[PDB]
Amino acid sequence: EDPPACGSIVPRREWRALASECRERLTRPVRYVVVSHTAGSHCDTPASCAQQAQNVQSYHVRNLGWCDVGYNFLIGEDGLVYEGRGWNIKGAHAGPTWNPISIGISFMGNYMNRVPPPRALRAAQNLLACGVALGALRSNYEVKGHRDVQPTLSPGDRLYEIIQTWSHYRA
Amino acid sequence: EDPPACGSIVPRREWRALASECRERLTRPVRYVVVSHTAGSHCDTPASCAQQAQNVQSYHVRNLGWCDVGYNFLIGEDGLVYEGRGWNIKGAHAGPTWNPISIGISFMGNYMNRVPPPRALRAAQNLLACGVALGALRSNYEVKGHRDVQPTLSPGDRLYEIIQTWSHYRA
Amino acid sequence: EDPPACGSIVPRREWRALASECRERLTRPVRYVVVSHTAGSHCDTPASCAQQAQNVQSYHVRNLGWCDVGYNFLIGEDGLVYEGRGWNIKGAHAGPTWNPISIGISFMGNYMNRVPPPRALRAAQNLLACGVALGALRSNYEVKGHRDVQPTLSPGDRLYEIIQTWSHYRA
Amino acid sequence: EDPPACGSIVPRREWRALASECRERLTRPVRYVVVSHTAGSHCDTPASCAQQAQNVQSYHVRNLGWCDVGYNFLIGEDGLVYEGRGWNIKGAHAGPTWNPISIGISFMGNYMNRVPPPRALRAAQNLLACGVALGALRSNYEVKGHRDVQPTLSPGDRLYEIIQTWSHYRA
Ligand SMILES: C[C@@H]1O[C@@H](O)[C@H](O)[C@H](O)[C@H]1O
Ligand SMILES: C[C@@H]1O[C@@H](O)[C@H](O)[C@H](O)[C@H]1O
Repeated sequence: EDPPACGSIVPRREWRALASECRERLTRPVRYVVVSHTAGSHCDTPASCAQQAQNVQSYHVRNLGWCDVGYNFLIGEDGLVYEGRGWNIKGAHAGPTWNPISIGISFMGNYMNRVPPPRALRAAQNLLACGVALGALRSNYEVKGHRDVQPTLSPGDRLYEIIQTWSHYRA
Repeated sequence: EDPPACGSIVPRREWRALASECRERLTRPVRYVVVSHTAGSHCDTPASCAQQAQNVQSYHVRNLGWCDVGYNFLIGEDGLVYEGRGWNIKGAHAGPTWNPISIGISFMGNYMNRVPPPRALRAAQNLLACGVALGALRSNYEVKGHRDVQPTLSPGDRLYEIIQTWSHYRA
Repeated sequence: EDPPACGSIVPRREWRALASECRERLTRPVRYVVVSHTAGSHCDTPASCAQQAQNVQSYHVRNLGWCDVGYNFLIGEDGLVYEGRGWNIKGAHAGPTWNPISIGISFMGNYMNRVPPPRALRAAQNLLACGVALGALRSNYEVKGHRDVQPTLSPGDRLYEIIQTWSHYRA
Repeated sequence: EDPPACGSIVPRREWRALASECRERLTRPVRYVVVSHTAGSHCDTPASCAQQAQNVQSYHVRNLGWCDVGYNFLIGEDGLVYEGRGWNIKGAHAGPTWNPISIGISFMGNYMNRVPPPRALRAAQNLLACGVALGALRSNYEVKGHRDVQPTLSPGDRLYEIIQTWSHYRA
């Protein structure tokens, strides 16, 4: 029961998401953070990004039949963090061997030959710090690239190149 | 990484702020937090809100002749916190009585007949948390409305209405 | 494909290890072997050793917050070999440079001024034969002392004198 | 504040160190300090201590092939602090997770069953004080024992008790 200053996330209700049907739990504290991109359209306004959020979720629920948006958190170029499955629920984002032991945050857009705006990157790092503050992540958490845990170009050449310079990125 | 979980603050360099020339320091740790509103135009996108912060500052500088924008921090309806004088430079937002002992945060726009979006209110409270963590604010910091410390209509009926709701608000 | 049996290794399950969280893997055939000691208290029975193994691991994962006991294997004076991270998962025993290119077997005890029993040396020398037969080690693997790659007394003077004698030892 | 303020540190060239080859930089203000012990022999004269520093260095340099002695600063029982790689160069003293966010100070000697002389203990505190005065160390910095972040007997049972008494110790 000790929260030492977290960070500000846009609530599910706010971006008008569909109700989650997920019930599987992620045992705290989490050791790995897997970064990826949605390979979708980017948005740079709280308005546009709220929409982007649902398109991704509806695509995961309505078409892939998952219980909720696959990622735990979403990052927008508007500089806000959109709440996915959150800290407590296991998500579907990086394969069966990795989904149970990691939090998956995904930047909204296709960063293969484009870079996230400084605020996007800030929001993401800040988010992780809150994680450690809340104890959802261990202090020695490890940030891994999506392409480091499975065959995919995600999170995109330019964004990947960037997260490799992060304090907690492990080979 | 500005020390702990400091809820993504937009740097001076990012909103193209004029160089500050103030040099009166703030006696750490501060006890009060005065809230206000610029009573100017409100903005709802990072793009528009950076352009607005610029307007506010150039006005305090080019026209009023102050060493820099008067507030320590500016909050946008874009749900982002814009760096002003910061946690260490004494502001110019609530008179000679309160400037040297409180931190000043202003919401961009006029909140007499308008209400700030939740993402903005969220950004502010999240800003104060990072305040304590940093040691710039007393864990037992008290929030006052601009009205409470100076004869002014700011922070606008509607917004003042809400800050009284804050657990740290005093009379 | 015709044996090769050399697996006289006590399984993690058998000494009641904690669930490992480690996921990075070594590439067969591993070229180097780094011998170290735990600088702790020794054990000369299958009972006291399973105890000591739980201890070393308890320290690594509970105090150091590591994904699992850092060694790949642990040799006891009871003449047995205790499965640590095994032949496939990169251990954490000699640093960022050697961890990826080697396997770390560690003698449970402090041999600064003691020589391990002949049955422990045998167990170790024997374990290495395994690696070769299974293909986990290059037939021409090189043995290095812990102090040879890191600032430490490990594996102890007496034991170090011994390993310098080994045929696969190398500069 | 007020100057000059710092302590008495024996310059690198005074103990005739070999030219550092390290280029990786630390980011001040540093948050953590890791106390360790060379585990080797002690010295009680500027004469023998200046010699010791070299032994340690040559060992980390030509035996391990490192860019310089692993520690940022070395403490001698002569009552002096020997400059290691200093306040700005990342050292190699406590693993890849701590080297980038800490300053490594090592007491030359072995303190498993030997306490350091008051002189040594003062040199160490003065150093840290001087580190805060210089903006090299964060004011609320935290101290940790080598063994708290890595598998090692260091800094020695005796010293470990001594530092666990410090106002900045936090494990
Ligand atoms: C072609 C493929 O398309 C999507 O799955 C992503 O953008 C991925 O990164 C890219 O490699
Ligand atoms: C007195 C003060 O003047 C300006 O700052 C604005 O009009 C504000 O709303 C008003 O309260």
